[PDB]
Amino acid sequence: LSLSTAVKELVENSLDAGATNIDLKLKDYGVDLIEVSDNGCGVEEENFEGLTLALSSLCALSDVTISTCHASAKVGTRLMFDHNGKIIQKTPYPRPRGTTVSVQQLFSTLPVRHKEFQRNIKKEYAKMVQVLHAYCIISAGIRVSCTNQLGQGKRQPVVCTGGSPSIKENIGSVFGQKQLQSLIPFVQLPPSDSVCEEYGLSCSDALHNLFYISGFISQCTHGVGRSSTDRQFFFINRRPCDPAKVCRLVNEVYHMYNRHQYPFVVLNISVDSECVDEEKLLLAVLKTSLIGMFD
Amino acid sequence: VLSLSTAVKELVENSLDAGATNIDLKLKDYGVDLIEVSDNGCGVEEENFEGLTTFGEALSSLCALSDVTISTCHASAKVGTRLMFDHNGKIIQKTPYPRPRGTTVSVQQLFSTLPVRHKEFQRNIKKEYAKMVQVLHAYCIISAGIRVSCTNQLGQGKRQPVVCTGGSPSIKENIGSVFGQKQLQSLIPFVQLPPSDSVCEEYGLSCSDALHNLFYISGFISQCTHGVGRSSTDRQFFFINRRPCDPAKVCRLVNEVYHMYNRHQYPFVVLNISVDSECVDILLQEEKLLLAVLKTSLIGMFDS
Repeated sequence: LSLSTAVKELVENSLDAGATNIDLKLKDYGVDLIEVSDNGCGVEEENFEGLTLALSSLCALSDVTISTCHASAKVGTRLMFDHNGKIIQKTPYPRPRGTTVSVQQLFSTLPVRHKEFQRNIKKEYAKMVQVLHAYCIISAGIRVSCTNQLGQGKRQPVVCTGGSPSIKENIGSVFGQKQLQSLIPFVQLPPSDSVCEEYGLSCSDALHNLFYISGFISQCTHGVGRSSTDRQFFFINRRPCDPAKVCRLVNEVYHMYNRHQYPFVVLNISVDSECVDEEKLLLAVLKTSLIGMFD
Repeated sequence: VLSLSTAVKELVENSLDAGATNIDLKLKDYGVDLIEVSDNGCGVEEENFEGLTTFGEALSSLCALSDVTISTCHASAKVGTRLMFDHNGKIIQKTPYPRPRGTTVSVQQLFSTLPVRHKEFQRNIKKEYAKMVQVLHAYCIISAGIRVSCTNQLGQGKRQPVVCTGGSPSIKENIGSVFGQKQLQSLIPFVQLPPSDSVCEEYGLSCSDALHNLFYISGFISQCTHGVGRSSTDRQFFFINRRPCDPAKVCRLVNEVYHMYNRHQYPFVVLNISVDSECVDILLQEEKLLLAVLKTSLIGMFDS
């Protein structure tokens, strides 16, 4: 559990509640406050007790306050929790439909981790930004935002998507239109014979292809790439992940055309549940498709 | 009055009237290139798409002066719609557009069809932009429970934060979001008092004149300490029934009373005057009674 994993869990809870609006509010990069507010279905009053029987772990590590309102409820409710997940306070609370989870002073009950958190805040915040950006990019139709407030300073916007139906416009929201001008869409091709022979694939192995790849990548032109892999986002069935062999292959094929730079990557891999726990076939489709794009 | 601030003011008020709890302003080149307001209010039903078309109503005027694109989705709609308009307000394109409930209005190249006004806009962009920021700050302060955010982008550079509220329930917390917690440390809450006899005699008010008092004033003001005030009136926000305005005599009076204790500085002011809507025309019935309450209350706060 880290700042990034705490944010990942709260974002996923909002997504599962069916939110179209998700606001991440940070104070001191999240050392002081991590707050996720959404307009999802909210929580019914009957299930208030069972919320901490992910959330239970956060209660053990921080001061957690939750406001929620179910559509079947007239008014919302405000809940305070002790570190055993027990409800300290339960009061009516006027708020729109949805849920707000407030994580105050993460790791305060564990002074060693709290200190490592503060000492390493730049790296932990950068990791959290990666998680935030991945969800911003892939969550078409959902407005995702983040703000941060440092010390006595004013609250500052960090990122905000517009609820657009395309990953491309979400990329533009996150990184600006300049980033889009250097990208090409992924174009899927059947795996060629040489690449199949390279991965030891028969004609029968490639005939039952059920991988659907989409997304965007930097053009391989000399100079238009990036200095590092700071903007590489991989998804399997829309969920952010880090596939080693796939990521390895994408960088390898790109360096065949631009050895001194790294590409921007947004790549979603859609596949049937039977193939989830034929990676060779996937890598064959990827290399063949990228070669066709870069030639 | 055609300006950046009034154009932004009307789109923000449109989002507020639609019941938005999130309003995001994206600006490019201080608004010369793009003014885009995105909200999660009720959106627009398809039956009123034709009828969609002070800033000299808002959208119809904006179409004549800019390139207006709107995406919207009403809760009664299955899918959203994206609309492009010509300068007569006629729909160029109407296509299905999956998006969450609410509306996004994009105003591209404001005043481009009026080259003389467009150049004056560009030449005076710093004053036009500062004026708009002041208006935006006023709505940020008073719109408790609503997350308002704004960014500005110059050329291909990164987006720059302008202002951002956190959806807090109090005007006080919005002030902290807009200006930082340091600004709050020098403020005292307004404490309303009945008008004293001397102030009544100063305004020529009888006991009967003040008996029907229906003004309710609240907000914050700088402490009158000789150093904690401000160098100018750059942060003075007045509201009547939560709507930002500039009442001359009230503003004059507030500054006058503060200078009785701090003659060399000007105060930070956030002041809402709550009153029956029948008594408003800025023209305020029984304005003398209001001014007396103000002076009496401010004197009571600053004494100690």
